[PDB]
Amino acid sequence: KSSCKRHPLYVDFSDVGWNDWIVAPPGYHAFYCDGECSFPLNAHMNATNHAIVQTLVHLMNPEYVPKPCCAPTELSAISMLYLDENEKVVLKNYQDMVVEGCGCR
Amino acid sequence: KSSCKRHPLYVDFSDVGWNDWIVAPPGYHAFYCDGECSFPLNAHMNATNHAIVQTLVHLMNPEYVPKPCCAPTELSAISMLYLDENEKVVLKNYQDMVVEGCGCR
Ligand SMILES: *[C@@H]1O[C@H](CO)[C@@H](O[C@@H]2O[C@H](CO)[C@@H](O[C@@H]3O[C@H](CO[C@H]4O[C@H](CO)[C@@H](O)[C@H](O)[C@@H]4O)[C@@H](O)[C@H](O[C@H]4O[C@H](CO)[C@@H](O)[C@H](O)[C@@H]4O[C@H]4O[C@H](CO)[C@@H](O)[C@H](O)[C@@H]4O)[C@@H]3O)[C@H](O)[C@H]2NC(C)=O)[C@H](O)[C@H]1NC(C)=O
Ligand SMILES: *[C@@H]1O[C@H](CO)[C@@H](O)[C@H](O)[C@H]1NC(C)=O
Repeated sequence: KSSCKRHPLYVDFSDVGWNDWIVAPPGYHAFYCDGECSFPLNAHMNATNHAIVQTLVHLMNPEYVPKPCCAPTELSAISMLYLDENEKVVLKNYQDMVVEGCGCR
Repeated sequence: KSSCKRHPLYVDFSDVGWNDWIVAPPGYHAFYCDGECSFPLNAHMNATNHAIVQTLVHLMNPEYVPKPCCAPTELSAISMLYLDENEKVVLKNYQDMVVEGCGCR
């Protein structure tokens, strides 16, 4: 309904079933992208040139071409204590877990 | 309406109203991503760990959190001859123009 932005989402690992292997943390502030990517896209929309092109194409062909979508543009990692694929409990940074910024792609 | 994948698209510059500033090309093959991040039986959804976390959360709470989006994972550049600030034909390499591949983000 509204323009593309990041929304807050706590994820409990025991709800998703990741607590079989994740010892810490019990969950995390993963956040989620939502909102519209409508013409004209501003600097804050973190758009790609293709998202700007697709924006115009959808205006004239809304039946066949979708608008660009609101997806994470910057993801960060979280440090977690977990069971390895070698049966070892390790403290490693687990990539692409947290939304830092949203954008139109 | 269908499973996340890259689709073809030819963008004609006169149709988008850009024939005035882009001296060449007249258009190009931009492609677009479309489809639901449904994780089908005989397909490989390229997905970040966030998009996997968001999928799990969506399946357990569909009314609260939307599914991750079918966004471009790889984009490529195209070169264009455009009209300068001072009205002169200039060759510039336009980044993030062509969709090379799609995935769930
Ligand atoms: C288009 O894209 C941009 C770029 O991503 C985006 O704007 C970005 O907004 C985000 C927040 O939405 C900004 O993120 C914050 O930035 C600071 C920067 O910190 C510097 O200093 C320290 C110390 O060395 C370092 O951590 C860092 O390396 C920097 O040099 C961070 O301090 C913020 O961290 C907090 O939030 C994180 C998650 O985002 C947590 O992981 C973290 O532990 C921090 O928690 C604090 O705030 C939380 C709320 O976010 C809260 O949960 C806690 O209670 C706590 O108080 C954070 O990373 C980012 O830098 C912006 N970047 C720019 C370039 O402006 C735009 O929003 C986007 N467009 C759209 C449409 O979304
Ligand atoms: C997903 O896409 C990126 C960039 O196109 C690539 O580096 C990576 O190897 C891909 N992952 C899988 C599992 O196909």
